[PDB]
Amino acid sequence: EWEALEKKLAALESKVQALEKKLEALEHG
Amino acid sequence: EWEALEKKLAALESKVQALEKKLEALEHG
Amino acid sequence: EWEALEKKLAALESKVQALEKKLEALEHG
Ligand SMILES: [Cl-]
Ligand SMILES: [Cl-]
Ligand SMILES: [Cl-]
Ligand SMILES: [Zn+2]
Ligand SMILES: [Zn+2]
Ligand SMILES: [Zn+2]
Ligand SMILES: [Zn+2]
Repeated sequence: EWEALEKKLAALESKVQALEKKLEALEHG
Repeated sequence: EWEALEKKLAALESKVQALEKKLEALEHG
Repeated sequence: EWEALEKKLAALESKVQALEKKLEALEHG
């Protein structure tokens, strides 16, 4: 259970970073 | 508290999926 | 470890509010 919760948080952290990257590209590119 | 944390992570998941789909729309005009 | 997860979760909540707002702006030019 603990490992699943860490994995999910880690995955969410990567998804925000991907989304901010893409937003910046759309705004400025 | 564990259960509150899991709900919060599920909320966050629902919100980044929504935002991903929004960004996609923006990418296509 | 638990405390750290909670702080990371709060951080992420702030980040997705920020990105939600930014995306609302970009949607409207
Ligand atoms: Cl566990
Ligand atoms: Cl595309
Ligand atoms: Cl702890
Ligand atoms: Zn596509
Ligand atoms: Zn496409
Ligand atoms: Zn709106
Ligand atoms: Zn509008």
